[PDB]
Amino acid sequence: IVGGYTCGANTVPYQVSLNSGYHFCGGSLINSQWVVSAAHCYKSGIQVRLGEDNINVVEGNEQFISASKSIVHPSYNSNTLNNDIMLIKLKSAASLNSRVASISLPTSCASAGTQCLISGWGNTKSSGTSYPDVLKCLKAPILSDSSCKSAYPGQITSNMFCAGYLEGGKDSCQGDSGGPVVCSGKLQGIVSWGSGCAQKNKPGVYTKVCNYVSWIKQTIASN
Ligand SMILES: N=C(N)c1ccc(O)c(Oc2cc(C(=O)O)cc(Oc3cccc(-c4ncc[nH]4)c3)n2)c1
Ligand SMILES: [Ca+2]
Ligand SMILES: [Ca+2]
Repeated sequence: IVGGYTCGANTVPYQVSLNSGYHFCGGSLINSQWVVSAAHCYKSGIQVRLGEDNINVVEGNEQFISASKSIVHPSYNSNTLNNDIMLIKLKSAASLNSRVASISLPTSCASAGTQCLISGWGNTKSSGTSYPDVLKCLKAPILSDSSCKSAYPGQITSNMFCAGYLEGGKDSCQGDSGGPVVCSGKLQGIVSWGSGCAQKNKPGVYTKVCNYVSWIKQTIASN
């Protein structure tokens, strides 16, 4: 996250860190046994870290649980990043408390202009590299589809939305992938891709969650 602020320990209780010996992607807890992340974050041997603030310090409210099953969306296309969403089932149920909570699925899509909260442990520099140890937050509006498509001709599908600022300076970035985009209390997006970070006229691109609720609900119920 570029140009955001320190969230504060456990202010985003549904935020998950995917670890394979190090942090490599964010995720969202949707219930005691399931996590939603981006398909491009798929790896074998994932450990889900819940209740995290500083990812390099054991602060006391963490739960570390291995993944038993990973399910990449059936139509995920690694070339276009169309349908960039995956579900991760935990080995054992997480213990929900004030620091570890689930986020609800939307009952409808959100309008352009709606303010969202994006969070992650990704790079905080526009051009350069600096990774934070603590969770970073950013408030950003969903952009009109026409501005999204104008920034990335021929690359935006109906399963994607842009959020951010056209003027640059504030965005998600490498390390934030798979992380939540919450608008009006519902998970509306997943950090997917971009062109650089916080660059002018290059907003962040996010998986549009509202198109996947029946797939999510049906998949979890059968696994
Ligand atoms: N500014 C952001 N909001 C943002 C969010 C997450 C990131 O990881 C990110 O940074 C990057 C970094 C690269 C890279 O170094 O190769 C690729 C990428 O997008 C890709 C990667 C792979 C494919 C594509 C692609 N294919 C066709 C459309 N887009 C884009 N995103 C930026
Ligand atoms: Ca801390
Ligand atoms: Ca920690």
